[PDB]
Amino acid sequence: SNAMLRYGDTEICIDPSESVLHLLGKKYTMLIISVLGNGSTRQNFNDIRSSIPGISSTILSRRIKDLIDSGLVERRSGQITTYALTEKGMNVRNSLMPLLQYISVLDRN
Amino acid sequence: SNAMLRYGDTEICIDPSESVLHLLGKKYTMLIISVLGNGSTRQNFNDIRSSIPGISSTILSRRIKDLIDSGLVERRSGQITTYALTEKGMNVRNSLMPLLQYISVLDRN
Repeated sequence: SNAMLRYGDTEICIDPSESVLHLLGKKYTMLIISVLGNGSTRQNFNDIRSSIPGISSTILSRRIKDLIDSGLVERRSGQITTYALTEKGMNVRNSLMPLLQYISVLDRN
Repeated sequence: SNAMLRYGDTEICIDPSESVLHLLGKKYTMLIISVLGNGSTRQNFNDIRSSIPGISSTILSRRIKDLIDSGLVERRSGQITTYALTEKGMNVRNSLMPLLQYISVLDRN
């Protein structure tokens, strides 16, 4: 059974028990997606962790795995190991930024 | 300390330890905001709960309180008790819908 959400002339169908929304909601996931689209270069694990105040290596690693499994992030193992958003991950980030922008406005009051 | 997220020519500042992002990420919160903007009439508690597969009364009540406290939802106590988004809650919903739309696309593969 699904939640049906009005969006203009359309309804969006989400299954709360099976949706990538679950992953997206877990602490840090939206921030990981957001930072992976910062700067000009693939980032290593330390770059990512340093960019998110307070995230543990364990949580970062667990979220990265779930993100790779969900097809939103990929790891490149070269002479260094780096991470980047896939086309799908970049699409998510694109829809995320206006939400985060407004959140920042709310956080100011 | 803050996460700084690139958004076009701007950077969005989010404090991961103090942001309404925390609430927004908790299970069901985005779905509660979304359903509160469905239909044509203020909804009662049962209307809301019935619209989100599997949410418990306890979780729904706890999220509604946090949403009221954060200024995104208000309760009207009249001959019946109903809930609606505030101007701020509707702004959140507005930024949320494209994200949820794309999530639904991802859920299909």
